[PDB]
Amino acid sequence: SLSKILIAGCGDLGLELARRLTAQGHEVTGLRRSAQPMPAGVQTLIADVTRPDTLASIVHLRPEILVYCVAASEYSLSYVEGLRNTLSALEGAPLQHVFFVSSTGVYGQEVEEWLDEDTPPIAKDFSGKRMLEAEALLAAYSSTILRFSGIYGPGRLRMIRQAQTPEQWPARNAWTNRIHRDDGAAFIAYLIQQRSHAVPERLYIVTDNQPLPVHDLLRWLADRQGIAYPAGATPPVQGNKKLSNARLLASGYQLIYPDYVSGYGALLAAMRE
Repeated sequence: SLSKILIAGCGDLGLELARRLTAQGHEVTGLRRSAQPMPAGVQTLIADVTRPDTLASIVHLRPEILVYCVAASEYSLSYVEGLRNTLSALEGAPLQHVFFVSSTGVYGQEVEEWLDEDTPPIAKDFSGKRMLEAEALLAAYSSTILRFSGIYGPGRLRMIRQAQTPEQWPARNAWTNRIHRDDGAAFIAYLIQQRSHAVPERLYIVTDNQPLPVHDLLRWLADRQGIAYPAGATPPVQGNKKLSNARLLASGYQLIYPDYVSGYGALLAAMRE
């Protein structure tokens, strides 16, 4: 039978993942907070991953797959706690794999280089350190850590809005890395479809094909929205890093939005009604 899936964390990524997995025939349940309204038709329960006493029901779901999105939502208190509590509460479930949504922010090194999963991350802030601490736990589990770059998509249109106001553009012209919400969800669904037969890797960077300096993205977005700014050189390109998605491409997954031109092209078209 198709694997039963528990998605812990029902933000936009978890909801889009649930939609795809349900369409493919899986039994999917989410774990959300009470202040998080759900769209009609999604199956969830309310619990608090930081409070073990609210997690006593989840083992009855008997998931074969856990997708844990909470630490990623938290990234955007300790993160490892919530994951530890959730795994402990699943003692007794027929759990075969854990997919953990992490962040490329764990790569705190700033380099004018391409980094990949072989590059050791040097965390430079509390969020990165907490994320690597949450990751570390999974060493004993059959698992895949997914370090997502910056998610964009419906309801994550900050770059589109910022592009409308060139006086508010950042002084530093750093590299930016992104993944569209629907590719992040579809890649996890793809790995779930593959898990039984093409065993997933323990770690992927989940990012699209084209990092770019933030000013190039802002100008491209400004150009397509009729936003005026002065012609001329952008600030020197410096800061952050470039992230390679070579391993994601080698899995056979096909990006829906290979680069910002495709993804932001679609979002501009949709927001216009």
